[PDB]
Amino acid sequence: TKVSEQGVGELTASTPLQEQAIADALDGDYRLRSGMKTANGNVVRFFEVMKGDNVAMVINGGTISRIDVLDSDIPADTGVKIGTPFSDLYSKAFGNCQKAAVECKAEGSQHISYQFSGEWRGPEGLMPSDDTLKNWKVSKIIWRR
Repeated sequence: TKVSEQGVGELTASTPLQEQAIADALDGDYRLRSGMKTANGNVVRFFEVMKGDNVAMVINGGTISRIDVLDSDIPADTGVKIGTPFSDLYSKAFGNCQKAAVECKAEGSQHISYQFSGEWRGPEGLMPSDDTLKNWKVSKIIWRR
């Protein structure tokens, strides 16, 4: 299982946002939980794919339109994984990255982004500088349809 342009394993833009569809798509020893939230003047459903006590993925959609991956065992097919150092991927934040954690588009991808976390430095309403960020690490991989 990897994050790719098409989704996460067999979870894709055509995957219904439904318990049995997701469970059939999933390839691992996961549990599944659900929830609802507010979006665009309505209420939408989401699923949390659970790996033990911890969220491995959040699936949003009523068909899947976003998957946040927190499971360190699922890399991006760009080779990026949870824990990848910022400085492995980017020489600077400018234009690549924005406050989500900081979120950056994967180079050459239309669908994949990485969120980074690390020690915050400076004012809270801006992206931290390049010298702080160099030591940040990937804390989430995000796919969007």
